[PDB]
Amino acid sequence: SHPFDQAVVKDPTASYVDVKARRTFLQSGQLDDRLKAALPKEYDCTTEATPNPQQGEMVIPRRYLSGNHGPVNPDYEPVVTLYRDFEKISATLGNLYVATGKPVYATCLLNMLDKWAKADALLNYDPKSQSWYQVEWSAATAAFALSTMMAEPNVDTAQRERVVKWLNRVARHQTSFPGGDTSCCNNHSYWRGQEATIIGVISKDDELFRWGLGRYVQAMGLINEDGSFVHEMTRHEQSLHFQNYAMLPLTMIAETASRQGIDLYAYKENGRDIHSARKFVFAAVKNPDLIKKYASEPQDTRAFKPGRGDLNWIEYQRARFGFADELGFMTVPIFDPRTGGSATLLAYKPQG
Ligand SMILES: O=C(O)C1=C[C@H](O)[C@H](O)[C@H](O[C@H]2[C@H](O)[C@H](O)[C@H](O[C@H]3[C@H](O)[C@H](O)[C@H](O[C@H]4[C@H](O)[C@H](O)[C@H](O)O[C@@H]4C(=O)O)O[C@@H]3C(=O)O)O[C@@H]2C(=O)O)O1
Repeated sequence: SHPFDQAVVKDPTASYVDVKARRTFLQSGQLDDRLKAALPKEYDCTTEATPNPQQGEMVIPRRYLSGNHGPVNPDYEPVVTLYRDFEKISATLGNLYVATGKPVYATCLLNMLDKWAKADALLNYDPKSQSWYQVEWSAATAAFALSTMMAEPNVDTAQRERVVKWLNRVARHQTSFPGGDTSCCNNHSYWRGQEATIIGVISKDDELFRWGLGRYVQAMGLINEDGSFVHEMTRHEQSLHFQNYAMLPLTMIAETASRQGIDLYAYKENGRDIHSARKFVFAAVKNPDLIKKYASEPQDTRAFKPGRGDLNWIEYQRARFGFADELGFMTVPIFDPRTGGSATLLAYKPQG
């Protein structure tokens, strides 16, 4: 199938960032204003009311009024709010655990997840509905936060175990569906890939892990000569948006895999790799004529402004590669639950 089909999970506690080293850095290192701005605010999470899971069938309206672009369905947002709160709190607690090392944040995360697990949340839905997508985002969000505390001894370990098993079932069920002519292969495929990768790690499920790495391999084969993703260039006014969107899960799969000794960044297909796609995002934002080759609509550029969660992937890549912030977007801190919370907090290092 692919070059990583014998890969195994070596360390289920390794997470998607070196938690101990990063914490040490946050507590002893010379922080700039940006990093200080990114420190999460402590609070007493033991008294906080967290979202309750939906009873029974997960029903979520379609996102787009019609098609896969244009105006948004007015019924969508009020419904996915519950999920976005679940995501926000999760990622916030994970980041607080990393920054402070206090077990209380871990216990808070586990109590919320345990409640969702006991309800069999994220399991009952129509695979052809919007719900199937919502699961890929919410399950990865939770897993990323949980992955940072897999080594913590001061928690209810039995509860930690039920939650991991639940996540494993969620991801196995969610990724068992192939998708359509697009969702088999487009950014959704990559999002399922990040889900399978991180949950495969924390649950020591080699097969889920391999399936997730396979999604990254699939993506590299769908990059045009210019660095554009084939399926993202069919989205009309959201083409540029979706080109960027695709980078989010691809980057987390690569970051997660590097903690298990795999270097997905180095992987390429016919001389094309993730760096080509980065270069194209940067170029096309400076010069949107580039997109005209694929779409004639004026591009929606809501994702391209300082502080947008959509830019979180830049935090991880620039930490690792050292390239230049050519668009001048890395000013304020970035926070995105679906890619592990604040990549500023977790990856960004000030530069001499
Ligand atoms: O990050 C911010 O700073 C931020 C500020 C704004 O106030 C607002 O909160 C904004 O919200 C984001 C939200 O955080 C998610 O990122 C949301 O994500 C979208 C994503 O942009 C795509 O539109 C995605 O598209 C799907 C679609 O849902 C269907 O599944 C379709 O069939 O396939 C596509 C696809 O190919 O992926 O849906 C996501 C979603 O609905 O969660 O976007 C909002 C936002 O409005 O930008 O962030």
